[PDB]
Amino acid sequence: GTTAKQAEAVEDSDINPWTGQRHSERYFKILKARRKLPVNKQRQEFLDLYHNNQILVFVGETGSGKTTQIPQYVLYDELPHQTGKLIACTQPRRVAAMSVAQRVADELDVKLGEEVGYSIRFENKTSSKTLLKYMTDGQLLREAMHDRDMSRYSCIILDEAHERTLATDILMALLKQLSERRKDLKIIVMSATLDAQKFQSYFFNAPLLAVPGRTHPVEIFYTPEAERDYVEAAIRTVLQIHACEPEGDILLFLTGEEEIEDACRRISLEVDEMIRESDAGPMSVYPLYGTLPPHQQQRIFEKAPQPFRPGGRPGRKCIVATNIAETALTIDGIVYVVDPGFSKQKIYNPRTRVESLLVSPISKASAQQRAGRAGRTRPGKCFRLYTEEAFKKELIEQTYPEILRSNLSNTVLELKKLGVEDLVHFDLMDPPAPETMMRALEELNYLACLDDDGELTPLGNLASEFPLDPALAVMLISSPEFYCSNEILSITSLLSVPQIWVRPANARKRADEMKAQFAHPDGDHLTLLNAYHAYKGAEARGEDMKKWCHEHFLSYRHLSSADNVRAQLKKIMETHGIELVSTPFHDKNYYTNIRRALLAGFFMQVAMRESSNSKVYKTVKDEQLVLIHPSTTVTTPYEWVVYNEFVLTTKQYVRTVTNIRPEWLLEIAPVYYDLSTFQKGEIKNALTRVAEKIRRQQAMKAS
Ligand SMILES: Nc1ncnc2c1ncn2[C@@H]1O[C@H](COP(=O)(O)OP(=O)(O)O)[C@@H](O)[C@H]1O
Ligand code: BEF
Ligand SMILES: [Cl-]
Ligand SMILES: [Cl-]
Ligand SMILES: [Cl-]
Ligand SMILES: [Cl-]
Ligand SMILES: [Cl-]
Ligand SMILES: [Mg+2]
Repeated sequence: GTTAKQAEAVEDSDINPWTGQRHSERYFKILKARRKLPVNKQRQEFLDLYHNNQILVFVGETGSGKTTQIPQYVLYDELPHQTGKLIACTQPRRVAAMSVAQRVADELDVKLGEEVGYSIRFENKTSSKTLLKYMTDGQLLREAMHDRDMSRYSCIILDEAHERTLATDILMALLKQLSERRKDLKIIVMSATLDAQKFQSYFFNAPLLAVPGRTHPVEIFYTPEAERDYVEAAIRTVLQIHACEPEGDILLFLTGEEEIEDACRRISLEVDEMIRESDAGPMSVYPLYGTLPPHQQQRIFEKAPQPFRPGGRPGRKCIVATNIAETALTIDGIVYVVDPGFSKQKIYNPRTRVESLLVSPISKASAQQRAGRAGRTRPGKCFRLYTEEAFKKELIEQTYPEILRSNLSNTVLELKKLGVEDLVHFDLMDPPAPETMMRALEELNYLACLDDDGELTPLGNLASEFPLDPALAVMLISSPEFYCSNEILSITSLLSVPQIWVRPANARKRADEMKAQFAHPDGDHLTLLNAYHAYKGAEARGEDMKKWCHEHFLSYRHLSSADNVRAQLKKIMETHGIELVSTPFHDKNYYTNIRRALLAGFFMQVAMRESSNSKVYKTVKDEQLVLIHPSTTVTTPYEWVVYNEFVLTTKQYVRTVTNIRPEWLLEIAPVYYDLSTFQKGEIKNALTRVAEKIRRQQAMKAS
């Protein structure tokens, strides 16, 4: 219908065709620079491929013009169809969606929020005029829960699709299904660091449009030898650039909040020393991480300070960021990128069902994306703080997908809320193994989160609101029925983080002496509760909690994580009308209530002692032979125990163990422990004798 040549004549017009206003002089200066971008040379090739194909794979270099120009090309092409629909472009980070939408609003000569806008979690900067909306992929996924056919959008552009986050992979699977349902919906998948053929084959052998060329080069520099202290090498590199290199701002990639703020303190102190001793320029230092407020995140676009004198050494800006700034951003003024090659990446412990963060080496794709923050408006340089051979042989090509590094049972419940019926045949790009998916569906059905037809129950919908492994969420939801919901709230939070115990090899006797203060002989779960209670009591006394945790050989990081999780879980209970209850401590049933309440989440992790004096236990699930882990505080374990973690070393253990009574299993999980259909064996015979001894006693007193 409309060619690239026809659209360019409308772009050259004195009048804005979207608003009716006169085009500003800033618009024409930007348009002049935009047409020199590498993607503009293949605009008609894009439009021809967009007309004749439903799904398109787009590859071009960092800064070539993918995120800014391609949605504007679609916008000029899509308007005469009069659909009243929107164009969606998903960014990985909130700061990318806000920054790009402001830039494209300037490029279209419109006001941000009116014709170009953004939509993030707590801010919908859109209106009825909005035709192009940049957003996070999590925001589009939240919209798909209420609108499964994506009815507000005519084109959905999945940007930075190489990242393979949980939201990106799920969006790609939903949009692949929707493309067979909705032929009036276009899909564009783009990145600079993409496995193009893998993405093409996944999207029904979609065509590839590859744009070559760069606006400006990025020179890559490697170190001649490996260096362990990457923070020290990062700070040294930043100061060496400020002392010797010409004008240009620095972007430094670090891994977390505490590491960044400490490095920002160290860089500023050394800069203050270089100023008074060497006539160096001023350098402003900006931190950037996800927990920063957005107005303080936006400060990274501020101009570098002026030099101290005419002809003096240049003033400079140093941004110290996580991988929140790894992709999409155009920070004008940046010339230098420092890449230590590390990031906090999510791992999943399958034995504890705990997601946590681990400082890990980055992928080759991530290193190319970090370098691509330079070379956008001027030439750039990237200092990789690792050898060239380490780049070529030690870094993986792409980071492993998040769905294979996450709690799959949490993912299944979210997919049910998104309307996925068949989980076994849900076509993800890199699906989990069918045994792993069937294991998650089996556990969720036994936990009554999915019914026997696979459909979501009200308990499973409520459990999915909690940022927890679903067995922990079921235990928390069920805890008012055991009159100990305040203590289960604490235990659930502690079980959602890694273990708090710190036992260094040179001070293991002192660590055991501190642990014995919290030891409860009837359960490791109560020992965990005592340690958190002592942590909160010392915090209420105004004590240095980093010092307190160090002197008590506890992890301040995991304890403060659990305390922060406990506040989040307490809001969700109060929101959904779930009472916060405690039994008085001197009540005779105080501890038995908490040990009973554990079985509402963990009735499938139960072991029975084999003989009268044996140390060997047999698990209810899969009949494994185990010992009680020697780190337990349970000095005399009962015949029946509940456990948190299966441990496979040179011996097989169950860790985090609490004494239970076997009649509690029949009371709390009677469907799972239905003896009329239970698996035959020594475990069933023992539970049969327990049920018979209950029946013998109730028939006696009734007579
Ligand atoms: N905020 C901005 N300020 C100045 N120039 C910008 C800005 N955003 C984008 N540009 C220019 O437009 C180019 C293309 O940016 P963008 O479309 O985001 O690229 P891509 O997504 O392909 O990496 C940049 O390399 C730069 O030259
Ligand atoms: F590929 Be670009 F840097 F978003
Ligand atoms: Cl974000
Ligand atoms: Cl968001
Ligand atoms: Cl001074
Ligand atoms: Cl972050
Ligand atoms: Cl009950
Ligand atoms: Mg982009």
